[PDB]
Amino acid sequence: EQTPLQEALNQLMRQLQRKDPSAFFSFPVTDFIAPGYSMIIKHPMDFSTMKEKIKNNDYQSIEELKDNFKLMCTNAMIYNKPETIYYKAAKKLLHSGMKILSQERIQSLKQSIDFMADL
Ligand SMILES: CCn1cc(-c2cccc(C(F)(F)F)c2)c2sc(/C(N)=N/C3CCS(=O)(=O)CC3)cc2c1=O
Ligand SMILES: [Cl-]
Repeated sequence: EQTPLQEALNQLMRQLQRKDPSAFFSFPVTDFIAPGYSMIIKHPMDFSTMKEKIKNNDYQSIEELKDNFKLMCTNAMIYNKPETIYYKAAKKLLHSGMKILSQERIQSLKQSIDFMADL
C-alpha cells in the first residue's frame, strides 16, 4: 500500500519526532496555547500535519518534507522569545533534524529508492 517514498518519509518522520521529547510539535499550535498565533504566523506547520500529508500522498519529494520541517522549527524560533522553553526546544529539534535530513542522506535515500526501483 505504501510507496517506497512514503515509507522513507514515515521513517524520517519517526526519527524527527524522537528529537521532540516534549511533544511541543505534535499538533497544530492553537490560539489558546499561543495567544495571537493565528494572527502572526503565516504558514503554520506541525508533525501531525506532516504525517497527514505523507499518508495523503501529498509529498512529492524528501526535500518538500525537509522544507516543511524547517518551516515548523523557524515559526517556533520567531514567535517565541529566545529565553523560552519553546524556542530552546525548536533550536534543538532543528539542529538534530538537519542531521537526519542532511543533504547527504536525503539524496542517498532517494537513489537507494531509485536503485531498488530499477532492480
Ligand atoms: C513549538 C510549537 N509550539 C508549541 C506550543 C505548545 C504545544 C502544546 C503544549 C504546550 C505547553 F503548554 F505544554 F507548553 C505548548 C507553544 S506554546 C507557546 C506560547 N504560549 N508562547 C508564548 C511564550 C512567551 S513569548 O515568547 O513572549 C510569546 C509567545 C508557543 C508554542 C509553540 O510555538
Ligand atoms: Cl543530535
